Amino acid sequence: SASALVCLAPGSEETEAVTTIDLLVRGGIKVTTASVASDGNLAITCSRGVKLLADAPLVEVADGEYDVIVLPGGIKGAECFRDSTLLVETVKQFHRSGRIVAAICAAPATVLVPHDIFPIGNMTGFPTLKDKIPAEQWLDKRVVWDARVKLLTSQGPGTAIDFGLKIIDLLVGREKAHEVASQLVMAAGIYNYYE
Amino acid sequence: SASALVCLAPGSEETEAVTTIDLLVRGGIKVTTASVASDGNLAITCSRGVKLLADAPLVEVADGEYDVIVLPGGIKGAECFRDSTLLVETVKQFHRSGRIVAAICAAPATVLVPHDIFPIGNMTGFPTLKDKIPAEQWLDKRVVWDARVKLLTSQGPGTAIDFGLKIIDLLVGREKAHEVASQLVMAAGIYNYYE
Ligand SMILES: [Cl-]
Ligand SMILES: [Cl-]
Ligand SMILES: [Mg+2]
Ligand SMILES: [Mg+2]
Repeated sequence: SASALVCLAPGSEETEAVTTIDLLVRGGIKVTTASVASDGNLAITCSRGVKLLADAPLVEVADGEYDVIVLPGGIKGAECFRDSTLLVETVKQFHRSGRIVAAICAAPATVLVPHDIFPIGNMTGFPTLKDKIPAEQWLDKRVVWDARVKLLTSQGPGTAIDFGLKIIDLLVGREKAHEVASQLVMAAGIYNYYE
Repeated sequence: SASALVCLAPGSEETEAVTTIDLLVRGGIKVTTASVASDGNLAITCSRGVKLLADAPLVEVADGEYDVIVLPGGIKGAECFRDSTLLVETVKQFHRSGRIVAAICAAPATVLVPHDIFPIGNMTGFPTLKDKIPAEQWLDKRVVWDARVKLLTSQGPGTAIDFGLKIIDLLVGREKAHEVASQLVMAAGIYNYYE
């Protein structure tokens, strides 16, 4: 089965993280949540106060063979990711071993740009944090998939469905992405993978 | 000053619950989460495995001064709600005291219909459970607000933003609902409270 490592830190955006996890599970992807920047503590207080329990500390799962690493946004959670040497090295290792990096909202600008992980990749993120993404790299689009570098980015809490569906499409295929989309009662405007 | 009691059970739909909580907090609404687990456990495993911590057992907060009681869906979470005499009594008390009941996905058909809490009024819910709503009550709308009985219902994980925004409208007003919506990068098919 395909698998995903979803990272969580104090201040992660809970709608982004939880919507993504839920959709991936609906897609038949095995999801492990990892606590970042918590010295092993699994209880994570998210950006609006939602409290989640992660499965494991990052240091215990970072070398697993997951197909994708997912970085939720949330201002402070993304800062924790940026300032975690283990998180940054893990992202780099996923990329160099041919796997997918997926990041939403503040995570592209806060994590990927300062560490120069994808120096010429195309990416999006939260629109009013546009200035923090190099102008030549920026696209203002609900989801961006840069197939060349296997970088998936997305914009905000309201694009979390679009983000999760594209992960499903990439790891388990279009038909499964459509099946999941069909379970949700999605808003007009969001791509449902029927075509 | 407005406040919301968001109920949680084993098997609740985590995207519905968490998206709603996040939006209400963004709207300046005080949120308390209440576990309806039969043993009072607060560490809830949701329908796709997300582990969410409730603030309090329902018995400790049911008599509180909340403007709305929120029932997330999730097949098994809604069954837990239906089968909890305290939950059902609390919903009835919110309604009889002139407060709002808000329910999404399976919660209308599983909780509200069998207990006949709203014998008259329009409601929606998850479309595969349409035949579990009395035909004279059913509408196929992303959100249904029946002000005559102060009943707010909605359809599924993908309508959680619409649902949360309508709670904001009902507790705080259109201006705040538009403010919150404007934060989210939400899809064009979701009403944004701007005219
Ligand atoms: Cl760790
Ligand atoms: Cl690059
Ligand atoms: Mg550069
Ligand atoms: Mg009847």
